[PDB]
Amino acid sequence: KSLQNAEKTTGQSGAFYLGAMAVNAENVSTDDLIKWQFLLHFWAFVAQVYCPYILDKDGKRNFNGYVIVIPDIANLEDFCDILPDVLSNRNSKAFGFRPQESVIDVPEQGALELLNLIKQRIAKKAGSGLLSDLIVGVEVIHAEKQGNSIKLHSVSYLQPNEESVDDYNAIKNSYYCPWFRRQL
DNA sequence: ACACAAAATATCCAGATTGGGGACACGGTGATAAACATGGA
Repeated sequence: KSLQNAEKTTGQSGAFYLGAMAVNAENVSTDDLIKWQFLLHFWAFVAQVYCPYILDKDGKRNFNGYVIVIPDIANLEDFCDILPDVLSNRNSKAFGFRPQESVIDVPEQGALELLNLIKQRIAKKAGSGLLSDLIVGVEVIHAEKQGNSIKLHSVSYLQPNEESVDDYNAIKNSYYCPWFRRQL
């Protein structure tokens, strides 16, 4: 019934992106249209999930929160083709209750790692050229839930590029032995 | 009170040796709290 008047308006909710509630100033609602809200019911599936952690004195991998990666699709027709093989070729290495790749230190690690995976699949899946032709921007979100409230830490969105390919190999052979080489 | 003259050649260290032995801390702990947002009749 709501979808009949797709041009009409209705309030948002905390299930989707939050902020259109109190608004931190004035008791005023938000502006939106109905059919846009309906499309936001499936954006979570495409999102990539990474698990961050904080070093303690004993070196235990104290996992806390999650890191979410959101891609900015440029070509809808091309984007829907590469992903079926990208998600089907993930590393199966397991470390305790988490995969090896699921453990990252800084939020930028997860977003940059996604670019490495896509280009390798681009080299495998023909018909695709540069990364920019498929992805325009990458969103990085750090979130954590405590009690009845959810606390945000960092929201970033900056310039995916292709000159960082060597960086992933530079850290695989270097960060394996120590734990403080992440600073460089 | 006048004048004249006020040094010259050789030489200025040679050997042997510059540390040895033992030891470089012991235990106990490495924050604790309070500060909500959406739904159905």
